[PDB]
Amino acid sequence: KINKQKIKNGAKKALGVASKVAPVVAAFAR
Repeated sequence: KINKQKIKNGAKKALGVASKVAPVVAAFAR
């Protein structure tokens, strides 16, 4: 009962969402 597609989803947006946080902290920090 475990969704294995999820594991790519979160891994794919781990890069996607990382680009939703990295450029922002680059504004929050400097």
